[PDB]
Amino acid sequence: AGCKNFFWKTFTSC
Repeated sequence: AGCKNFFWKTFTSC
C-alpha cells in the first residue's frame, strides 16, 4: 500500500 510508482516522479514514487 506504501510507495506507488508513478504519479510522483515517474519513479518508484513514495
